[PDB]
Amino acid sequence: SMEQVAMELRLTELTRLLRSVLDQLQDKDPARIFAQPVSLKEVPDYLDHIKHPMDFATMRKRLEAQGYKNLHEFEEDFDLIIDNCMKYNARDTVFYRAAVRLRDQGGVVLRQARREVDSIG
Repeated sequence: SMEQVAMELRLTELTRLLRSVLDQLQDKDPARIFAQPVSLKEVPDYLDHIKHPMDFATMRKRLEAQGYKNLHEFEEDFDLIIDNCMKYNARDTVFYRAAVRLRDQGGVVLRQARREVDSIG
């Protein structure tokens, strides 16, 4: 149908906007602490701690499969990255501190993205 196509154009454009958001969030992690999944070879007990692991490469795979329906779903995945880290790692670690800084710096980007998504529909 003509509608399904219209729908698919909006998804593609959402994907386009979310790709830019993702790049902006990932620049706020210059140490690349959150770039890839926590290695289960190097942290064999990780899944006993964190039930829903997340990282930027995993989000990108979902993004490029047009797997995010709205910004809320995308934010859920970003929030997992941060919250998983803040639980697994203690307060006095480079990892916990990296997550706090990502959360704080990402807030600005996510604020404007919500306005853009509402604005452009």
